[PDB]
Amino acid sequence: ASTDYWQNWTDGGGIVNAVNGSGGNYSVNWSNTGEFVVGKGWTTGSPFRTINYNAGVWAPNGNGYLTLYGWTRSPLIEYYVVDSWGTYRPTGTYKGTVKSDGGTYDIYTTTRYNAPSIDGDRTTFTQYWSVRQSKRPTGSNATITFTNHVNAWKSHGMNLGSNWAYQVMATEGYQSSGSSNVTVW
Ligand SMILES: *[C@H]1OC[C@@H](O[C@@H]2OC[C@@H](O)[C@H](O)[C@H]2O)[C@H](O)[C@H]1F
Repeated sequence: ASTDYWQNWTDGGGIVNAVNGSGGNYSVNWSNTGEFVVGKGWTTGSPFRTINYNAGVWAPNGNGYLTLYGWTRSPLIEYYVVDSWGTYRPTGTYKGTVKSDGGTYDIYTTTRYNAPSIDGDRTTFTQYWSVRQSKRPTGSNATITFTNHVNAWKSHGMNLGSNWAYQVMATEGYQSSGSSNVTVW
């Protein structure tokens, strides 16, 4: 599928050189950053979407995530399906696990306080995560069958909102440097 949304958000810290590439392709080259999230995908997310990507470069130097990323409203929820990471593997309150696309992912909830969101600069909101139990190899085509994650989240009382906001395949970083290159479809 063609992507129609370009995500390029930095909290202003350090350098985030994000290149909006041909089609579904993008790169990020980052240096000593605050928090940032860059990626490609769709203006309207869906729990029924299938997301494919190929990460031709995955070279974080420190804390970075290669991750499906998006939001809902009613309620406001920032969510992740993390397939690979740098030095830090993101964890939180353990809920259970889900098998999807040849991987097994731990399921977590965390909360952010006084943090940027789609609806304000100082917001408190829940985060939902599926984090793969081992890093997914990169450089071959990969698929995130997101309905498998949504259903698993539901089966643990993690209910997404009714009003879907954007949904991308992202590189997110904090307090780190590195390079990524990702094609999404
Ligand atoms: C999850 O990722 C980073 C940040 O989300 C951003 O909030 C500001 C909004 O304009 C952007 O669209 C988001 O990427 C959020 O604080 C963090 F929890």
